[PDB]
Amino acid sequence: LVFFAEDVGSNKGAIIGLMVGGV
Amino acid sequence: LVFFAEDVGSNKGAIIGLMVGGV
Amino acid sequence: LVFFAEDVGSNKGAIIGLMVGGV
Amino acid sequence: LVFFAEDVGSNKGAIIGLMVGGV
Amino acid sequence: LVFFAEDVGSNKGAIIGLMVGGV
Amino acid sequence: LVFFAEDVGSNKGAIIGLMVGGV
Amino acid sequence: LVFFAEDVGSNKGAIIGLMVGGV
Amino acid sequence: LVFFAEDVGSNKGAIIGLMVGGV
Amino acid sequence: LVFFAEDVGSNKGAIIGLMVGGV
Amino acid sequence: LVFFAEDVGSNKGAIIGLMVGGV
Amino acid sequence: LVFFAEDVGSNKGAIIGLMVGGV
Amino acid sequence: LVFFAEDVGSNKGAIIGLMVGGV
Amino acid sequence: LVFFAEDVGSNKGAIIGLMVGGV
Amino acid sequence: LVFFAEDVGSNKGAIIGLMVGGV
Amino acid sequence: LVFFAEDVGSNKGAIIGLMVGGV
Amino acid sequence: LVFFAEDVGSNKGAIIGLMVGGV
Amino acid sequence: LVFFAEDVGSNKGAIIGLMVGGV
Amino acid sequence: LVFFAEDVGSNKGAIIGLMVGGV
Amino acid sequence: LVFFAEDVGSNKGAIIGLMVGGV
Amino acid sequence: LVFFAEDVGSNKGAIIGLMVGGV
Amino acid sequence: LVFFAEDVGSNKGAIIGLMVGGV
Amino acid sequence: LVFFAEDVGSNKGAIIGLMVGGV
Amino acid sequence: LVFFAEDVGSNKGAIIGLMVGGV
Amino acid sequence: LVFFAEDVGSNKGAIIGLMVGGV
Amino acid sequence: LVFFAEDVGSNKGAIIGLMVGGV
Amino acid sequence: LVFFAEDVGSNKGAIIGLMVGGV
Amino acid sequence: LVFFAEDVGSNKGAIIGLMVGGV
Amino acid sequence: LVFFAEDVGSNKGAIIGLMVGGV
Amino acid sequence: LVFFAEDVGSNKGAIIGLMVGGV
Amino acid sequence: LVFFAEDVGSNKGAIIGLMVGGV
Amino acid sequence: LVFFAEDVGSNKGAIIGLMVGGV
Amino acid sequence: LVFFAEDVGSNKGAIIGLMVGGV
Amino acid sequence: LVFFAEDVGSNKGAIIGLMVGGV
Amino acid sequence: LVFFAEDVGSNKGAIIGLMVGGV
Amino acid sequence: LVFFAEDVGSNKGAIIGLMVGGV
Amino acid sequence: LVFFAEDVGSNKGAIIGLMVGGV
Amino acid sequence: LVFFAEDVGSNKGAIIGLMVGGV
Amino acid sequence: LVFFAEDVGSNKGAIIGLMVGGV
Amino acid sequence: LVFFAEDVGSNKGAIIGLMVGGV
Repeated sequence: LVFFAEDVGSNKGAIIGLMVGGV
Repeated sequence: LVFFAEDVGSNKGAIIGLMVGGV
Repeated sequence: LVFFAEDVGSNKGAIIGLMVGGV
Repeated sequence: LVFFAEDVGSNKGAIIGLMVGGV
Repeated sequence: LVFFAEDVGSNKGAIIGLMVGGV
Repeated sequence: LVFFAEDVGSNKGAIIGLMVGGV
Repeated sequence: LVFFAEDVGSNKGAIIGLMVGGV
Repeated sequence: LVFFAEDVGSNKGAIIGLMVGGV
Repeated sequence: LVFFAEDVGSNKGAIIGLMVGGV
Repeated sequence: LVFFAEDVGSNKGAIIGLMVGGV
Repeated sequence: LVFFAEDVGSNKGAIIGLMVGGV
Repeated sequence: LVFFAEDVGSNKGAIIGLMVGGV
Repeated sequence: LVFFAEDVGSNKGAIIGLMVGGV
Repeated sequence: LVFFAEDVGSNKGAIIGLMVGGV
Repeated sequence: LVFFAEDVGSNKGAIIGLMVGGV
Repeated sequence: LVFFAEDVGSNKGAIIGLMVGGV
Repeated sequence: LVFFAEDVGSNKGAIIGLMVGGV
Repeated sequence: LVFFAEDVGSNKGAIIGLMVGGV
Repeated sequence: LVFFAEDVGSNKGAIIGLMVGGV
Repeated sequence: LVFFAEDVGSNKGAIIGLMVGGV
Repeated sequence: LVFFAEDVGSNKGAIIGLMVGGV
Repeated sequence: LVFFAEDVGSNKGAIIGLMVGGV
Repeated sequence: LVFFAEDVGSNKGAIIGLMVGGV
Repeated sequence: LVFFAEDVGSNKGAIIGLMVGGV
Repeated sequence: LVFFAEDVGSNKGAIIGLMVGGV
Repeated sequence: LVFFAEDVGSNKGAIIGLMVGGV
Repeated sequence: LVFFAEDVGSNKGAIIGLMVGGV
Repeated sequence: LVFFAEDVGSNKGAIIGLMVGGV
Repeated sequence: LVFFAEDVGSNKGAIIGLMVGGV
Repeated sequence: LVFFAEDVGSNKGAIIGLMVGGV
Repeated sequence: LVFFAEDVGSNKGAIIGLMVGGV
Repeated sequence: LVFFAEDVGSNKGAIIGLMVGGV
Repeated sequence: LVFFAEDVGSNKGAIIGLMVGGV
Repeated sequence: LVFFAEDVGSNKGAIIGLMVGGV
Repeated sequence: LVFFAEDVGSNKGAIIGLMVGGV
Repeated sequence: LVFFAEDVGSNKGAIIGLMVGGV
Repeated sequence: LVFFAEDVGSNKGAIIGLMVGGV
Repeated sequence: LVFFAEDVGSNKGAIIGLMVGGV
Repeated sequence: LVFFAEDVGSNKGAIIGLMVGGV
């Protein structure tokens, strides 16, 4: 019996695929 | 018996595909 | 028996496809 | 028996396709 | 038996195709 | 047996195709 | 047997094609 | 057997083609 | 057998082609 | 057998072609 | 000095409010 | 000084409120 | 000083309220 | 000095509010 | 000096608000 | 001196707000 | 001197806000 | 001197906000 | 002297924000 | 009996796929 | 002299933000 | 009895796939 | 003299932010 | 009885897959 | 003279941020 | 009875897969 | 003279940030 | 003269940041 | 009775898989 | 003259940062 | 009774798998 | 003349930073 | 009674697997 | 003339930084 | 009663597995 | 003339930095 | 003429830096 | 009563498994 | 002429730096 109590696989922060930052 | 209690795979934060930031 | 209780795959935050931010 | 209780794949937040923000 | 109880694929928030914001 | 109980693919929020906001 | 109970593809909110807002 | 019970593709809200709002 | 029960493609709300609102 | 029960393509609300509202 | 030279917010193409196309 | 030179909010194309095309 | 030079909100094309085209 | 040379926010293509296409 | 030479925020293609395509 | 030569924020392709495709 | 030669932030392909595809 | 020769931040492919594909 | 010859930050492939695929 | 009390596999921080930072 | 000859930061493949695949 | 009290496999910090930093 | 001949920081394969695969 | 009190396998710091730093 | 002949920092394979695979 | 009091297998520092640093 | 002939820092295989695999 | 003939610092295999495998 | 008081197997420092440093 | 003929510093096998395997 | 008071098997310093340093 | 014929500093096997295996 | 007071098996210094240093 | 014929400093076996195995 | 007061089996210095130093 | 025929300084077996095995 | 025929300085067995084995 | 006051079996200096130093 | 036929300085057995075995 493995009752999950809170979220599973949720994104509460940030995800970026591809970041490009020239100056 | 694996009752999920809260969200699964929800986005509560942020997702970006492709970020480009020249100055 | 895997009754989902709350949302699954919902977007409660933000999604951006492609962000471009020159100055 | 996998009765979904709340929304699935709903957008409760925001989706943007392509964001462009020069100054 | 996978009875959906609430909405599926509904937009309760916002969708934008293409956002452009010069100043 | 997958009886949908509420709306499917309804827009209860907002959709914009193309937003342009100069100042 | 997939009896739809409520609306499908209805617009209960707002749709805009192209929004332009200079000041 | 997919008996639609309520409206399909009805507009109960608002549709705008092209909105222009200078000040 | 897909008997439509209520309206299909009816406008119960509002449609605008082109809105222009200077001040 | 797709017997339509109520109206199809009827306007029960409002349609405007082109709205112009200066002040 | 932001002199607009050509049209602003003109429709040179097509706008449809609600399109329904059964066969 | 924002002198508009040509038309603003003119319809040079086509606007349709509600199109229904069974065959 | 925002002198409009040409037409504003004129219809030079076509407007249709409700188009129905069975065959 | 940001003189716009051609159109801004013009529709040279197509806009549809809500498209429904059963067969 | 940021003279825009061609169109800004014009729709030369297509925009759809909400597409529904059962068969 | 950042003279834009061609279009900025134009849609030459396609934008869809919400696509629903049951069979 | 950063003269942009071609398009910036144009959509030459496709954007979808929310895609739902049951069978 | 950083003259951009071709497109910057253009979408020549595809962007999807939220994809849901039950069977 | 860092002349960019081809595209920068263009999407020639595919971007998905959030993919959900139950069976 | 292995009841999970808090989140499992949630992102509370940051994820980047591919970071590129020339100067 | 660091002339970039081909693309920089382009997506020629695929990006996914958050993938969820129950069965 | 191995009750997990706090998070398991959560990212509270940072993850980068591939970092490239020329100067 | 460090002329880059082919792509730099391009994604020709695949990027996933967060993958969740229960069965 | 091996009750875990705090996190297990959490990332509170940093993870990099592949770091490349020419000058 | 350190002419790079092929790609630098390109992803020709796969990147995953966070993988979670219960059964 | 081997109650773990603090973290087990957590990364509070740094992990790098493959570091390459030419000059 | 240190001409690089093939790729440098490319990912032709696989990178995972954080893998969690309970059963 | 130290001409590199094949790849340098490429990942042709696999990299994992943090692996956690309870049963 | 072997109660662990602080961390076990935590990384509070640094781990590198493969370091390559030509000059 | 120290011409490298094959790969240098490539990963053709496997790298793991931190492995944790309770049962 | 062998109560461990501080860390066991923690890395507070540095670990390198394979170091290669040509000049 | 010290021509290297095969790989130098390549990982064809396995590298682990920190292995922890309680039972 | 053999209470360990400080760390056991901790790395406060440095570990290298395989060091290779040609010149 | 000291031509190396096969690999130098390659890992064809296994490297572990720090192994901890309580029971 | 053999209370250990300070570290046991800690590495405060350096460990190398295999050192190879041609010139 | 001291041609090395096979590997030099390769690890075909196993290397461990620090092994700790309580029971 | 001192041609080495097989391996030199290879590890075909095992190396341990520091072994600690309490019971 | 054999209370150990300082470290036991600690490495405060250096350990090398296998050293190979051709010239 | 002192042709070495088999291995020189290879470890086919075992090497331990520092062994500590209390009970």
